[PDB]
Amino acid sequence: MLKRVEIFTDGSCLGNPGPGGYGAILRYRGREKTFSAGYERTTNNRMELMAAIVALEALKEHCEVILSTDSHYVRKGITEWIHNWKKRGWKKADKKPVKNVDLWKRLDAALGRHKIKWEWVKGHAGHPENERCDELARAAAMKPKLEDTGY
Repeated sequence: MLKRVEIFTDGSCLGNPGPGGYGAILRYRGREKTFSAGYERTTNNRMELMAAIVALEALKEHCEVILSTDSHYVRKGITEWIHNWKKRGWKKADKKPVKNVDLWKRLDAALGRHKIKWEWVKGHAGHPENERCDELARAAAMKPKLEDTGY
C-alpha cells in the first residue's frame, strides 16, 4: 500500500508583478506540514506554479498524491497545454516560447515521480486548506528572502 498524501497549494503577489510568495500544505496520517517562501519580484502565475512544484519536490519517495488547487493556470497547463507544448519542443502554436517554461518543466518532472489525482477547486470558499495556503503566501510575500531568477 503506497503512501497517500494530500497537497494543497496557492500563491500570488501582494501586487502583480512584484513581491510574491507561495503556500502549500502536505498532510499525511492526520499530520500537516507548512511550506512557504517569498520572492522580491515575480508574478501570480509563477507563484501558482511554484507552490505545486515545491510541495511535490518535498516528497522523498513515490507516493499517491491528491493535489488540490484553484489555479486556473495550473489546471489548463496540466489538462491541455503541457501535452501540446512538449510535442513542439516547448513552443506554442504561434511559434512563440512557452512562458515560465523553467517552472513548467520542473513541475512536469515532479509529477512523473508520483501517482497524482488532481482536484481542481473553485476557490477558497469550502476549501480551508487552500485559503490557508493563500495566507502563508501573503506572509512570505510581505518579507521575501528569495529571488525569482527565472522571472
